[PDB]
Amino acid sequence: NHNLHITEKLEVLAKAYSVQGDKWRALGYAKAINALKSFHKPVTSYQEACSIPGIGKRMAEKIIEILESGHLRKLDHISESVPVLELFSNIWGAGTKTAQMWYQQGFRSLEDIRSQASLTTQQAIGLKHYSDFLERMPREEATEIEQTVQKAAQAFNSGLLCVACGSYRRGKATCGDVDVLITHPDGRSHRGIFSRLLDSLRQEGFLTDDLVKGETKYLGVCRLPGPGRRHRRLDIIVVPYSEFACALLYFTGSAHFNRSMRALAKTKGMSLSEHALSTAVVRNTHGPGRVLPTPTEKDVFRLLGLPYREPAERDW
DNA sequence: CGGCAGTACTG
DNA sequence: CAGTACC
DNA sequence: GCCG
Ligand SMILES: [Mn+2]
Ligand SMILES: [Mn+2]
Ligand code: NA
Ligand code: NA
Ligand code: NA
Repeated sequence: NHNLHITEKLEVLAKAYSVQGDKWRALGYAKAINALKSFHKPVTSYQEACSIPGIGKRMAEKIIEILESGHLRKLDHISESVPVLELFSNIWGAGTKTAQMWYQQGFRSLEDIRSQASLTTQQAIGLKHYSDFLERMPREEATEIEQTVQKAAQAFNSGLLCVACGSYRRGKATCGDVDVLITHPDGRSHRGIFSRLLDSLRQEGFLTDDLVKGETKYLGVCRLPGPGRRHRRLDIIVVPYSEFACALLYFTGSAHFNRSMRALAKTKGMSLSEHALSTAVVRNTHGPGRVLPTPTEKDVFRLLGLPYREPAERDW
């Protein structure tokens, strides 16, 4: 990164915009920040600024002020509330709206929130694991977690396939959570197993808390046996074999890579979701189309006219 | 001017 | 529904 | 915030 002396200061505004709710401006900043990391050279000019895709006028001027100032003006006028809003929004299940309300009501610290704030079932679980959910795990621990789920699932029907996705499948050394995907070749044996599997994982204490118990998506908390173990976020998604490849790619990410893929699909009258790549094409103000067969991840890249990127290179 | 994704819970 | 979360 |  040739521009850490520029990105460091923009990351402060970005996070300030996101916690304050300005989600589009925050996105715009984020793009620009990743662009300058991607760049090969230090930015040297206002026109070298506008040259980058993702850097426009307004942020060209800010890099311009920084490149002489050595520091930016706007940073001195950040509202005093940003650090508190960030602290609150880092509770799982609490977003920008809940944090700003808590701030309006005078809350200023997690002791205040524990003391006086009403919390949803999800937020109380998030607060209780506030530190654990902020730290990443070694990828080897992600492997035990996948294997724990896999042996539980394969006991019922051994035809079942189980794959950890997310940053783990992208080959990163540490993982924020574990995203386990499940399907069955016979195309029907995948259905109605959350009953038995989550009961089995809950049997000897692997599952500790449930955040979301949908019919296809489970989000929750797990912990491995023995000393030194922290509580880890675990998600489980069960899909029809038809949608295996598309789910495989969505839940491996990354989120910016998924977003770029969706954008290119839109250039070609197609739509990409976790369920399917579709020729749903009508776009003139904003009637779906046809799901195209994608037995493998390769097919999605292919029908989109891209060369196959293996998971490790989608870590955008 | 207006999209930047869609989908699934929760209450 | 608004809010939040998943990548 | 950017960009068409
Ligand atoms: Mn993940
Ligand atoms: Mn813990
Ligand atoms: Na540009
Ligand atoms: Na949160
Ligand atoms: Na996850």
